Order: sequence, then C-alpha cells, then structure tokens
Amino acid sequence: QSRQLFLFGDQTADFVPKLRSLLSVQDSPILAAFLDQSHYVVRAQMLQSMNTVDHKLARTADLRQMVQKYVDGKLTPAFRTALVCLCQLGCFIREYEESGNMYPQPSDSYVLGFCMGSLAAVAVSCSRSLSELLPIAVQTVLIAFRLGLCALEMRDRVDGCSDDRGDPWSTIVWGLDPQQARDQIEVFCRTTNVPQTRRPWISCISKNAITLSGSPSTLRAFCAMPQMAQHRTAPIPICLPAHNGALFTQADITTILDTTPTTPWEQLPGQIPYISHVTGNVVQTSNYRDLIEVALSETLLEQVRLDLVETGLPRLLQSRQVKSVTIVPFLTRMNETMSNILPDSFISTETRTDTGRAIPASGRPGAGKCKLAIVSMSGRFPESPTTESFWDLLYKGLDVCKEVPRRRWDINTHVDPSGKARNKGATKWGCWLDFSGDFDPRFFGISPKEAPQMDPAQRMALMSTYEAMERAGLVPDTTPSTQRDRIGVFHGVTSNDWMETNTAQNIDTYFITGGNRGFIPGRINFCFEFAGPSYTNDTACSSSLAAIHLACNSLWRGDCDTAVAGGTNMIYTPDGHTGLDKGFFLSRTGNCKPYDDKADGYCRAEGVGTVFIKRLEDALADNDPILGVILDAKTNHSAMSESMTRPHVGAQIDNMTAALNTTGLHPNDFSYIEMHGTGTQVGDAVEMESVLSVFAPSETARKADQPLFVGSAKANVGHGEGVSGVTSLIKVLMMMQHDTIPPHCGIKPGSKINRNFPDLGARNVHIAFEPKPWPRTHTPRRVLINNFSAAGGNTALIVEDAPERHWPTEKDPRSSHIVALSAHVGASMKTNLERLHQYLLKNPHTDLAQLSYTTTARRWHYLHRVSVTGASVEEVTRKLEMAIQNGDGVSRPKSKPKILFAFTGQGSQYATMGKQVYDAYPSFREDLEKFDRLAQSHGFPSFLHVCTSPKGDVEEMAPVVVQLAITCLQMALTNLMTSFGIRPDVTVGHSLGEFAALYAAGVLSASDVVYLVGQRAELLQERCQRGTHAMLAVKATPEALSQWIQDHDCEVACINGPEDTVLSGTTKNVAEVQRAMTDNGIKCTLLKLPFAFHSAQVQPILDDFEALAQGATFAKPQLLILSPLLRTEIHEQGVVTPSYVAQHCRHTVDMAQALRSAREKGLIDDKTLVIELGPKPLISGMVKMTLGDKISTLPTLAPNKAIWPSLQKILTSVYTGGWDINWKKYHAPFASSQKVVDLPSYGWDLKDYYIP
Amino acid sequence: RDRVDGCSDDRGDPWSTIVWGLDPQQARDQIEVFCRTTNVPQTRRPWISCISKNAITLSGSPSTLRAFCAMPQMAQHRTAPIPICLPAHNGALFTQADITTILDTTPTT
Repeated sequence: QSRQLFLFGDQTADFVPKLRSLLSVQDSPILAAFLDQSHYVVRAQMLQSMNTVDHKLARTADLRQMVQKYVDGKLTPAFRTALVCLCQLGCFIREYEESGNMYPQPSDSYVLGFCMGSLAAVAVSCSRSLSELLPIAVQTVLIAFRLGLCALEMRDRVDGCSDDRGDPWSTIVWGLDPQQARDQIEVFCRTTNVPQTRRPWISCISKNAITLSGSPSTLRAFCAMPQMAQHRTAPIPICLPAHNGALFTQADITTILDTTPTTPWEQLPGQIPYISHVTGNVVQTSNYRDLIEVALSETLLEQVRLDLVETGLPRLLQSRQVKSVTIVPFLTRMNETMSNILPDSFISTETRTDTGRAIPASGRPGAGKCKLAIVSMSGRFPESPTTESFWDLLYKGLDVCKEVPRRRWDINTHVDPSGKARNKGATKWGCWLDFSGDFDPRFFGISPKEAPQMDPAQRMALMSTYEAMERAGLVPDTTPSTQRDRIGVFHGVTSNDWMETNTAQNIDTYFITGGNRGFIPGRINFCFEFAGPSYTNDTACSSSLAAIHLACNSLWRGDCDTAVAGGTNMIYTPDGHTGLDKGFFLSRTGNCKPYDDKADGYCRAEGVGTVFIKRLEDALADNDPILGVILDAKTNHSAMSESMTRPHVGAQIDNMTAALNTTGLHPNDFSYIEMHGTGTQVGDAVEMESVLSVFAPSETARKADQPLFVGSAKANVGHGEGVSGVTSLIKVLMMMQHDTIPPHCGIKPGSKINRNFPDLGARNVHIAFEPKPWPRTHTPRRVLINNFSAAGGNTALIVEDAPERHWPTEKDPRSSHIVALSAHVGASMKTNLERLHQYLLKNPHTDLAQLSYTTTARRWHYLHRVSVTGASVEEVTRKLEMAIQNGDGVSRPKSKPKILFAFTGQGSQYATMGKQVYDAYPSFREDLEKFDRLAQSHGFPSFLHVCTSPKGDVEEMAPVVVQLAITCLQMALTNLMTSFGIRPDVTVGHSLGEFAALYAAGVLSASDVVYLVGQRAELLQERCQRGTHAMLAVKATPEALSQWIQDHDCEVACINGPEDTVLSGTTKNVAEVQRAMTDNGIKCTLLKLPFAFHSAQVQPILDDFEALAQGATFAKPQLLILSPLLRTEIHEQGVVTPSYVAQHCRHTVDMAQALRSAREKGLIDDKTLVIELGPKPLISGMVKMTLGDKISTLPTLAPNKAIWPSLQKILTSVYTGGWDINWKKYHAPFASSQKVVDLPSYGWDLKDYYIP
Repeated sequence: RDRVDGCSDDRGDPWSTIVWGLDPQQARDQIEVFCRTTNVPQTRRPWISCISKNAITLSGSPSTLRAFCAMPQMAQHRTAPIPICLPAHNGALFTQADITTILDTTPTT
C-alpha cells in the first residue's frame, strides 16, 4: 500500500524566509503555542551556557526579535541549529494544522532526517496527535540548541584563534573517490606535519561527490594544492564540526542529554518507523530518549552515507509492499530539500509530493493577535476648528506661529525689567486656540453657571468626543461592541492650565471636585455614560501616543470593546514659558522649524484630539467607516543616556526595530515616516540617523524605486507637548483620506538641508516641497509615527491602510426614503437643517438610501425632530428648504401622543393581500408562514395562497380560510409594528378584528386566536345555511329605525357611526325594509353575504362555540381593550371569558359607542394616532364620522397601492410624536443602503463662557 | 413555546414528566379520551416524547399535562417531572420549515 515519507534537512537550508512565514500565521493555536514555548525554553537555556558579554548582545524577548538578531550577526552559530530545527518542526505543525489531515500513523508513514535534521524526525515519530507533539517538539528544540553549543565549544577547543574565523568548515569536492581522498589526506598530513586534531575528514559520501570537513586553514591548504585542481569545489557555509568520531565521544552526547529526564524512559514510545541517514536501515523501535541519543550519535560520531540511504530506501519498501497489495506511489513531504533526488531514484517505482490548506474558516483572531481599526476622529488645532481646516492648512504648507493677543493676556501689561519676581515671562510666542470659550452646556446636561468654571480643554474634549462618535455612526447599546459597559476612555494630558490652581475670581464647593486631573476621562465617562475602564496618562511629550498604547493594550486584553483615546494640551496659564526658557530649550523665534541648518527651538501649541478605536472584527461587523488600522504600539525608555533630556540613538533604534519586528514588515513597505521633529538643532539630528539606520541604511539600500518621505505636523502647527501623538495620527489619517503627501515647510526654498544629512537623496529619502500624489492602490500604505519626551520615553505607532470590504451595490426596492433630523434645542435644529441642505446642494449625487440609513439608524434622536420624504436627492432638498422656511422643529414638542390599534372586520378581503410587505420584510414573511403552519396543525386548510396567489376570489374559498387569512395577517402586522418599536396604548377590533385586538392586548396567544377563529368558522359552515340572511347599510340614526325593525323582524347588526347603521335579517324582510324606507327617501346599500354574523343566523352555534372556548386561556389584558359589545373598557382579568366570546359573535357591534365612551373617559383624545391594521381601511371612516376630522388615522395596506408611502407615514408620525423607532429594523432587509455617509457635524449651540 | 402558551412566559414549569409502568398504547388511548372529554385544543394535547423499556416521557403544556396526570387511572403510576421547559419531539407542532429556518446562516460552498 501507499506510504508517506517525511524528510527533514540540515543547517545548509535557507530558513529565514520560511520562519518569517510561520511568525505571520493567524488561525493556528498549536503553532503559536509551539513558537512561544520554544522561545521560552531557549531563553532559559541561553543564560546558563553564555558568557556575560555574549549574552547581552543576543538577549531577546520574543522569537521575532531572535529571528531579527540572527540576520544581523548578533547571535552565534549555536542558534542556527536551534532555529533550523524550530523551522522544520513549525513547518510540519502548520502543514498538519491547516489541512486538518489525520496525523501520521505508524502503519502508513516513515520519517527520515539528514545531518541534524534527525532530531525533528525523532520528535515527529514519537507522537500520536498534534497535542502530544507540542511538548515533545519544545524539548527537541531545546536539545537542538544544546547540540549547537557542544559543537561551538569543540570548534573553539580546536581553533581558539577562530573566534573570527567562522570560515566554511566544510567543502564539496566532485569526482573524488572516498579511498583516494583518504590516501591524499593521509599523505598531506604526514608531509605537512599537521596535528592529529586538525586533519581533514570526510563528513558525507554521496555518489557524485564527497564533503570534506576540517579547520578552514588546513582544509583550504589541502584543497588548494595540485592533484585536486581538476575537481570542482564549492564551500559549504557551515562553520561547526560534526560527523567526526575522532573528535566527539559518547561522553559529549551524555552532556547534551543532561537536563532531559522523564521518569519512564518510555514516557514517550516511538510510533512511526525511523530510518537512519548513516546506515539506510530502519532503527530498532525504542523510546524518545533512546532515539534522541541515536540521533546525536549519528550527527556527531558517524559519517552520513547518502549513497547507502539511496540504495537502502528503495529496498526497504520493496521488502514491505511486496508482502502487501503491491508497490504503490509515495507521497514525499519535505521541509528543506532532498526531494528532487528521490523521484529520480524512484521512477523505477512510486513517487509524489504534497500541499494543502482546506479547513473551514473560523471566528477572526481573538482580542490579541488582531489589528485595531480607527473608526473616527476629531479635534481642534491652531486656526483649525475642524479636521477639514487642519488639512486645508497642511495642504498648502502654512505655519501659524503667532504671538499672544489681548484676549488671553497682554504683554504690554507685563512690561518690566528682568523677571526675578513671581509670574514673570521670558517668551512671547505660542499657538493658542482663539475658539476656546465656545461651548454647548445644555447638550451635556450642565448648568450655564457651571460652564465657566469648567476647564476649557474638558469642554472641547466633550464636543470633539461627540463629533468623533457621530462620524462613526456610533449609538450606545445598539451593537455588541457598543454596550455602555464595554467602552473605555484613555486620555493623555501632561499640563493642566486654569483647571485646578489658578481660579480666584469665584470659588464654590464644586470647584476642585470635578476637574482635578482625572475628571477629563471621568467627566467623559459620566457625560456619555461610558461604564468601562478610564485612565489618564502623564508621559509629558508622548502622553497621547502612550495613552493610545494603553487603549490598544486594553483592547488586546479584552477589558473593553471600544476605546476613546485622545489628548489635550492647554497653555491658558503662560507660567510654563518661564521655566523652559532657561537652558535655551525654548525658541525666541517662529514655529518648530524641524531638521535643517536653521533650528533653534520649538514653539508651544494647544490642541485637542480624539479617535475611536475598536478591534477590526467589531468595526467590520458594525459597518463602521474605518479610517486606518493600528498594527503595533511600542514604548521604551532611553535610560542609558548621559541625561534624561539627551536623546539616545540606540534606544530609538531599538523601539523602531521592536515595532517592525512585531508587525513583520520590511523597512521598504513604509512610504512615509511621521517624525517627532522636536525642532532642536541637535534633537532632530539624533532622530534622523535613527530613521536612516532603521529605514534607509545605505545608498543602494533596498530602496530602489520606492521613495521614503519624512515630515512632521510640528512644522505646521507647532509642538503640542501632549497632543503631538494624536495630532500626528490625525494628520496621517487625513493623508490617506486625500491621497497626498503634504509639502514640508521646515526648509525655505532658498535654504539648504543640514550638513549632517549630506546625501539624503542618494539614499532615496526625500522631503516633499509640493503636494505629492500618494495614490491608494491594492498595496496598503504604511506609516511610522514617532513620539519622544524629555522624560526619556519613546513611543512608536505603526498605521496601515484600511482594506476594501465589498460595499454590496444593489438597487433599493423602496421608492421613497425618510430623512430624519433632531436636536436638543431649536437653534440647533435650524443649524442642522441648514447644514444638511447646503451639503446636499454641494453633493447632488449622494446616495439617498444611504443618506436615510445614516440619518435614522446611525444617529441618536433628541427632543426636537423633523422628517422629510422624497424620491430623489433633489426632492429631499426642496422639502428641506420648505422645512427651513416654515420652522418645523423650532418649537418645543409636547404630549407624546397615544397610539390606538384598530383592526378591521371581515369585509376587507381581496386577492394579493399584504403581498407587498410579504415581499419587503423577511420577518413578516416568516411570521405569516408560521401562522399558516400553526393553522394547518390545528386542522384547518392553509390560507397562504390568499395573500400571494392572484387566482380565485370566493368561488373556491370557504369562510374559514378568508377569516384566518385576515386574522393572521393582522397578527403579523402587529408583530411587524412591534419590531419597529411601536407600542399600542389601546386596541379595538370591529367584528373579526376583535381576536387580533385580544392577541395584541396579551389576552390570547397565537394558537388560541387561530383555534377560536377556525372553530367558529367551521361551526358556521357546518350548522348554518348559506344565503338566508342579508345586511343593509342605512344612513339613519338607529333610534329612527325602531318602527321599521320592530315590524319586519330585523335587527341592528353594527352601529358604525352617529348616522350609520347596519341591519340584518332574512332576505324577504331585508327587501321589505329596503322598499319601505326607499320610498321614504332613505339611502340604503344592500350587501349579499354567504354568512351574516351578528344576526339570528348564528344562533345554533352559540352553545357549541361556548363549550369549545373553554379550552382557550384568557389572560389578564396588558393594555386597554375597547369593547363594542359591552360599550365600555376592559382592564381586569375576568371580563373576557368564553361567555364574552359567545355573545360577541351574536350581538351588535356598537363601534360608535365604544369610541364615544373612550373619548368621554379621557382615554383617547383628538391628538392620538389611530393606526389601522388590516387589509383595507374601514374603521378610519368610522373614527372620522364618530369623533371628528382632528384625529389622524394611518392605514397600512390598500388594494392597489404601494406600501412605502403608507408604511413611511406611520413611522414618520410616530417618530415626530416623540416616540423611539427601531430604525435598525426598518433598514435591516436592505444591505445596499447600510453604509455611513459623511454628513456635516452637529450644529452646536455655541456660547462664549470665557471667565475674566 | 411562546406560540402555544403566550401566558407561559412565567410558566417555565416542566413541559415533561416521566411516568413509570405505562404502556405506550394505553397512554395514547388515555390521552385521546381525556382530550376528547375535556375539549382541549389540538395544539395543547399531550404527546409521548420518549419510549423507554420501563417508562415513557409525556410532554405538553404544564397546565394540561399536570391535569392529565393529576386524575384517576394514573394515580398508581409513579411520576417525576423533568425540569426542561421547551417543546420537542413533536411532528404535529414542528415541520421541515422550522429546520430550514434553523439552518439559514450556515452555507458551505
């Protein structure tokens, strides 16, 4: 039968690319565990067996840093053995963890390893599943690291002068017989007098070649001599001894297997047969420890005989498969090489190779090992009250360095000699925000008296946070990630001006409480009701970026699902100017002016900045507008510096390298570096060499046609000293938005770069002087952000490009759309209306469905409200203009109108009933099909064909089907209105709609309504006779008809209004009454019916129907029920019983009296919404005639009409009344429109709360 | 469960019980007679969920199920309640359409 061969290679392989592949896999738990544990064990072992100087150079915290330091020549040759074994085992683990294949088994597998590739073979052969292989593989990696240390020691014991001579200890010589090579070695060593320990030896004996190992000096002298010139040679870059039984001994292996006891040697027996690379035979079955010892003996004590392997492997299978069915192909699984040899030696029989990754996808990577999506942003910057103005200022390369105005403080009042007194300034520059006093306290539930005592930074942070929340379409408690208890606030602030100390004009009890320093995030938590973790950070000049790091850490740990990371910097008290302007740290000139031969300092600036961060999975599920993705945050300290102030090049290099190692990206994947650009003459020099060392190390470096640009927002707005990190992140996100690298304003056109950067261009590192196109392509654009502080802390943030998801374009079936606006006052209502109107005029091509989705489902709805419906953006624009002109929302609302559900009788049936809602909302369709199945399980025929098929009207339809169709349609409509959030306050049904009213009131369950209606209809069909009675609609008061009814034996069926009554009786009596009152001028309508309820025709079924109704459960009403039978209200448990339901079908429907009594009792006023549920509005006329024209009746369905005008009028009226709609369920079945449109920001009702 | 007993949001009482020493056919006949005599709607009838060899399990709405057991001709049998409060194992209440709705958000190519 077929078998599989697993092959493992030696150290000669190229493992760095493959190992880099393993470190990037994402949905493999065992592989991640294997990498973590292998690094842990090697980290433990390398302290014991390394000297102090060599350990400090090679010390690593993670496997990615180990792989980095290996390629930099900071490790030793001992690490190569460990890393190659680790790569082989990780490759096996990934191959079998991604395909989901059955683990290799003893009876269908073989394992073979070459020249230290046998350790992984032993580990794999001693396992039954991938769970048992994890600890064994970690132990094997430890043993492989110990094998490398033993060979390094022997290398130094033979050639102590070869600490630098890591030259090839081996070479390949072609066309040389082993015996001739042996004799030549002997003669050369005898003639040249070489010590016995330096003699060459043959490591490997292949068929067309042999490998010669030895000390580089003697080996090269032996090869570089006559009698070997004919042979072609190739050095092998390995620099360790091996395969020499004259140098190693069993006692060397015993030292390797020292820290590896397992209580039973057979704790791990062997399963898969094992083949030796020095014999070509199957090794006798043993346990793990006895097989590792064999592997090390073969590696260090014996010659690797590849010719014997090639001869014996074919014979091994031939002796086995011959006893089996037949010799069949061989799957060959490889890790480094030696496949290509096997199919050639095998083409005599059997061979194949492998590949695969075919298990179902999973849930996205967890809280860790996952990217963080920035979904919105906001802030305030100098001369930029928005992020749009900030970009417009970046684009042209403006600097806004400016002196203090009289608004904050007048320098002329400070005119005085050298400031040796208190509160004496020494510098005059500074970039303040003119718009600092503006606030809207009422939006945040704050008294206008309390507002002046608040810290301005706090108020601007509040408004910016709301703006960022608006820009992401984030509504708390609407998605799993936006539950109020899963939202944290992470603020970074270092200097608080006039927040806790200065105030003297006014003091109250609520002065220090509420604003100490922890009340910025605390007040954000309280005002927005965020009940997750809350922190503040002081890292002075990297407070905001370190706070973003803390927020990312909380998101990676799982402490929150959404993070609000920001920062503020205020200079309201200019006292800080004096302190810094003593060591020349501050500047007596303009803006920061980053790296150049002109730098003299930096200018302080104020600002605010907010970003909302989620995990990428949560933002993808919420349909949020991702701005960018965070890949890694890193922080360290430049503690090993001459002073805290002095920056250290090594520390910054280490931080940037750590970020790069974590992300797994090459330095050539980065197109922009956002530098800290402190502005000091020497400060920027250190950062530039750090950047070049990390990113553009040399000329002709990997930079060939991929330029790197550098710059900093400190050139445009100054040094934020706490908002620098958020400012830089916001700048970088707005570069991806506009696909443009802004010009750099640090260097004047007539100036020159600093002489310490002589050949920036030669390295392919440029500084934009004009806006540069930065197009968005299929390859994401990566940016590195840097932040430093004079406290010594360094933060580095790597930001990627957001992906392109699908945005499923598809036409929306709706013909019109609703656009909703709201505000907490009238001024804001007018402002928001004007802003949306201007926006739509400026962008006439916007999507209307997505506009509706954004305005309704992705917004919070305040007191004042407005709605508009249009078929296109132009119609909506006209209607918005009319709303602006007429007011429409500027006046306070009131009274929250009551909602009455009215259910129509049985004269409203028609084919294709409610088919438009059935085709619009899957929930309605599911409910209707559920009710049809429920009726079928009750013993009644299916009625669903009434509401879908257009064939057949009354010919093939019995009363049961049409009555059940009407009733179940009304119940489904009730469920649909309940989903949208519409809760009735009272119910009323006419004749057959009474049951739906009871269902809506909570009295009956769905089965009890179906049961009662169907049983009543079946009794009617069975007992009564069709066509005996008739109904007569008469335009006369029921009192005036007493004589005509008391003489012709008729009866009053329904009293539908003050002058509308329906009479019932036999056909002869009905005709006689019609003739009699026709001659009197009365207008009558004759209705022919097969069965006449509320007449004498239903007497026989009364007793039977009352007995059946005993089985139904009548519960306590949950809401008022208007009873046309009792002509009063029902609000107790015992009123509705089987006796009530029996009388209802026989006595008169006094709809007029029920409505009149409800009006008198004050239960329904004229300003209440009467939502008419049913196939056709008939109680609307009753309500209009009985109560008046001042009551609004809202139909649902109609025979030949579109639902959307009617459905949207209900939602609009309820929404404008003051009630809350479940807008997410109104938009749910239309995925095309579920995209957030970038609309204007909130129309803040701003006022100047400036304190003198 | 809510479609049959909307007044059983609080009545999460045992929708099932175990009755020992009752033949399935005798239980079926007694259920039929009780339902015919007491005029119970077709959706509230008891049904046998499980048929072991020594016992059977009777499922139904708690109100009708307890009234059926709490009557003569079943006093002899020892009964215990199963604290489960959901319907199941009833082809007269569920249908292939319910299963199709269940397997909605589960396509594999």
